[PDB]
Amino acid sequence: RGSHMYLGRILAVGRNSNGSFVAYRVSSRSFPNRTTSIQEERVAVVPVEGHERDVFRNPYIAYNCIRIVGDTAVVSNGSHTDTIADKVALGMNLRDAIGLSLLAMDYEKDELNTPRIAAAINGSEAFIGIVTADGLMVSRVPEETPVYISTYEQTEPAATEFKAGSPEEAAEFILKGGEFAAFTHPVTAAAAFNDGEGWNLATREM
Amino acid sequence: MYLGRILAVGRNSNGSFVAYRVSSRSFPNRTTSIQEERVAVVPVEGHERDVFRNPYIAYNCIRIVGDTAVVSNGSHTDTIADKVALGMNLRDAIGLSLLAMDYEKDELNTPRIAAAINGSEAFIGIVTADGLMVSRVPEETPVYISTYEQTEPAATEFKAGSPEEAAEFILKGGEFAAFTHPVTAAAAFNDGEGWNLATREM
Amino acid sequence: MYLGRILAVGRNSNGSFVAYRVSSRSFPNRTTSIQEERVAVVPVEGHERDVFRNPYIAYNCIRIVGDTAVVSNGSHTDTIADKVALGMNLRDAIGLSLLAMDYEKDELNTPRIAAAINGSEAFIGIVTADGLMVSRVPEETPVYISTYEQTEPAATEFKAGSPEEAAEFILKGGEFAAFTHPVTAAAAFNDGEGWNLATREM
Amino acid sequence: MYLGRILAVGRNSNGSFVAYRVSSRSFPNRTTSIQEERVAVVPVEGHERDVFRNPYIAYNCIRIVGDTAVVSNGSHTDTIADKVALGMNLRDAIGLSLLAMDYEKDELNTPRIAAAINGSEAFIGIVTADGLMVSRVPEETPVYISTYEQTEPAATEFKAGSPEEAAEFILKGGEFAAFTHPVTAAAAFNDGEGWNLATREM
Ligand SMILES: NC(=O)c1ncn([C@@H]2O[C@H](COP(=O)(O)O)[C@@H](O)[C@H]2O)c1N
Ligand SMILES: NC(=O)c1ncn([C@@H]2O[C@H](COP(=O)(O)O)[C@@H](O)[C@H]2O)c1N
Ligand SMILES: NC(=O)c1ncn([C@@H]2O[C@H](COP(=O)(O)O)[C@@H](O)[C@H]2O)c1N
Ligand SMILES: NC(=O)c1ncn([C@@H]2O[C@H](COP(=O)(O)O)[C@@H](O)[C@H]2O)c1N
Repeated sequence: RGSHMYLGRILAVGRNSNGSFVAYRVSSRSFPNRTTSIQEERVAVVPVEGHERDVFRNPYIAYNCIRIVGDTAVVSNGSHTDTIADKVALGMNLRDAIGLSLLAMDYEKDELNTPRIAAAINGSEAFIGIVTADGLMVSRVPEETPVYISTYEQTEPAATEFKAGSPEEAAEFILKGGEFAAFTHPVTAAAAFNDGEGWNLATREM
Repeated sequence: MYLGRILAVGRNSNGSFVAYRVSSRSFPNRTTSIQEERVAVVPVEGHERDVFRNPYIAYNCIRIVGDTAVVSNGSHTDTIADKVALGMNLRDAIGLSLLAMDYEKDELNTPRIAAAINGSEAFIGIVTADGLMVSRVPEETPVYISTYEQTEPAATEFKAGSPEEAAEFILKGGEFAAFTHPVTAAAAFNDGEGWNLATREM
Repeated sequence: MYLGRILAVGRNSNGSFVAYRVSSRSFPNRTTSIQEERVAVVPVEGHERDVFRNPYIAYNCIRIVGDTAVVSNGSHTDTIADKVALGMNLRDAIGLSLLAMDYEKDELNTPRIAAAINGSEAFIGIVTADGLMVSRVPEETPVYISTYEQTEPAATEFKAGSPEEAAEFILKGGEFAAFTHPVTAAAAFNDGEGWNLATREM
Repeated sequence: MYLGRILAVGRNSNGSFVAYRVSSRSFPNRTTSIQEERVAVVPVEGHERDVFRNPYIAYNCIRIVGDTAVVSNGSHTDTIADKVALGMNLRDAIGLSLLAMDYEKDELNTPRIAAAINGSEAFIGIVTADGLMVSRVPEETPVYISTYEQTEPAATEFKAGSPEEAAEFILKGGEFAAFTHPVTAAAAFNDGEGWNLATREM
């Protein structure tokens, strides 16, 4: 609880007065040598130059954290981002797409049984989910307020006043803004924002 | 106050168990029936027809497979029990079944709830129009969930030392006495020598 | 020669369709019933009781959801149609449902078969004690599958220009005339103006 | 003539096994590596970078979990093995993983194939843009499948009495000698005293 301010990987999703969004932040202790990279309609969490090797030491440190498929934004702390986005692309409602992926992928097999978390949002709805050694949960994001979840400590949706009017601001906020400023070991962050004219990506370093 | 269908699962000083209770307004003409290693919620004599009016009112609410007890408010009881029987951990068996079956397509989008318990662990789950949830039942305390209102696990001091008592308790005992429209209930208890079934009417 | 429950799906010069036929030995006291956008296989008057003896004899064999027709030999018809209704491509909808429901737990491990078809594509699938299979129906030709013997898609020249004809054909027409113990059949046809239902008795 | 990634599974007079072979044109700079109870297909020194160009070229092709051997052409090897480890029959473990993972999103929609074998049974499966298939491997004979051309189980007289021989055979032996672009292979054999791993280069 209280003295444990290290949430590990964090993601937020929802809508505010300026538009819809998904934010993601990498918090790490054992692998801080990483950054976010923007590529065609996706943001990848990858090793910074010199540490390419790391992906061979740990299979959970490199993955697309954000995938944009049509009007849908997908965010997750691992390779399941692709699993989910692909299902949405091929036609599958958000809840099931997240549910099926997490159920199959399951929690990560590391020394902490690190959970797999994810969220997806489109024009009319948004869902957030997590899978751990103790269970599986996927739930509708209340339209009334953005929420966030992490792999450690905050392993269930938590309401948050996420103020941001662009992907750059969104990424900066989950990295240093509001309640997120208190969560330790920030490394890198990324976000996708949609003010109505489409999904835009952005990244932010410390 | 009207929770609709209710189920509880967990362990107490006397043993392990699953309890189930039918609460209904539109279909109160039902009872529980014990058959080989399962308890079915069925129409009382004269209303056989009902199953043809509504496809969610008749189903096995309890299935015993080996050392595992399965309880649910619908046909997914069989979907889950079958997977356990064929080898699948409780969490996934409940998760896969609920994900596929989904909430019931009635005027209320009535959720599908379920729980399963064996010698070492127990899980409880629910699927609704707003999501899916399957979670480990804390060994420290029994829990219960319903299709309406109490749509998330809630701790309960479930005192019972037999299937008969367990069934009677979810039907009229403790906090359950306040939940309206009781119709019928059933339960499975295991004091260590195996699963036993029982039913209780109002 | 006794294939048990049979279903066909595909397109011909007159339109798209799904046909279903009940072949039975132990439960021949059944018929098809048309209700809102679905066809149910149910007991004929006097045998309502049967559904309580065997849980696999009564179920919707056909469900129409928007531009999609779904057909299957069991309750998974609803599981699949619901997923399509909520947005899920045909292949996955059939795949997920069969994977979860699994083969029927009777003395024969009777397989669960299904097919779904819409404006652009169609899929057919089956799940048995030996595996799971879901595949794209070739646009070049209609196919059919059964719970016994013909447990894999088989091409068929399915001539029919209406649901009535389609139902009659899978019941007595072509190659289907040779399959024993026909009881009842139903079908859904779409000539471009929408899905229409029909049933045919012996 | 070019089958791409290939895997075989089954039993012969000497024991049980799973073999895997990487055939490639665009990425031939790879080898197999043995680590604790698993074999990984990885880039040879100097090409570490490749994994960042294509996400489907590096993955564990073989995982041993207890008495079970798992083989696949991609990261789903871990998805399947993990489910078996946590308790899930082989058919479902392969089915669920393939259904979720789906075919690879490359310029060829490269299928995901897999197989798993333990003391009593074995299953093989594949998922492609046209469908999903998981089926019981006949005990009477070993089978193999590939991502291209041979996209359905094919019987094979797989002679081998050790992991080394098994790996060598799928790489250059029998019918496999005719399949083009061999790069590296690996295998797991169980003569009754446990699973042993081995790799073979050209
Ligand atoms: N998703 C990630 O970026 C990630 N980074 C690390 N991990 C897992 O969590 C473990 C501990 O991470 P850390 O010590 O940075 O909190 C790592 O060893 C790995 O197994 C992840 N899931
Ligand atoms: N589980 C049950 O026994 C059950 N009984 C009814 N129902 C569904 O809930 C609806 C409302 O039931 P009630 O009026 O008992 O609250 C019914 O129309 C039906 O769709 C059930 N799922
Ligand atoms: N789908 C059906 O209509 C059906 N009817 C019967 N059955 C199952 O197959 C068994 C054998 O049926 P029959 O004797 O008609 O070949 C029945 O006892 C039951 O378990 C079915 N699946
Ligand atoms: N599993 C593998 O080893 C593998 N190697 C390559 N591939 C995918 O198949 C594509 C074509 O492979 P190739 O060019 O070797 O026939 C590659 O570009 C990649 O997308 C694989 N799945």
